[PDB]
Amino acid sequence: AYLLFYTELKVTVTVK
Amino acid sequence: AYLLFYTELKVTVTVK
Amino acid sequence: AYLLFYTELKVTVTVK
Amino acid sequence: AYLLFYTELKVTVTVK
Amino acid sequence: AYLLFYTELKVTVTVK
Amino acid sequence: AYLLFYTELKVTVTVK
Amino acid sequence: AYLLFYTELKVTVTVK
Amino acid sequence: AYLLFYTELKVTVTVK
Repeated sequence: AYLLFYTELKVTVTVK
Repeated sequence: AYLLFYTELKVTVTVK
Repeated sequence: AYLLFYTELKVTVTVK
Repeated sequence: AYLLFYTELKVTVTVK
Repeated sequence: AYLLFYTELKVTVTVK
Repeated sequence: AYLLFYTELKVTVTVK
Repeated sequence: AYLLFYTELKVTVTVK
Repeated sequence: AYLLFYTELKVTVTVK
């Protein structure tokens, strides 16, 4: 699985 | 799943 | 310095 | 300073 | 599982 | 699950 | 500088 | 500055 970082100043960190 | 960071000076990192 | 994680589903990561 | 995550499948992590 | 960081200036973060 | 950081100058990052 | 992870279930993340 | 991850099963995390 990959860790994915979705930035908006903050970051959402998900695992797919 | 999300990685969740729970801070207290230290951080607990969990995967949900 | 500390890395500080401020959570709101997302996380702001700062260095102090 | 903020840690900034710039995603392209990979992530560039910078400190500003 | 391990988190694995594969660097190229950027990093791919996988979970195995 | 928790992310666990095991330090030796380097860090091993595991998910339990 | 190094990022240093000091674990106690939680982790303190410092920059030296 | 960049955070750089140098892997050997473990990772050294530096800031340049």
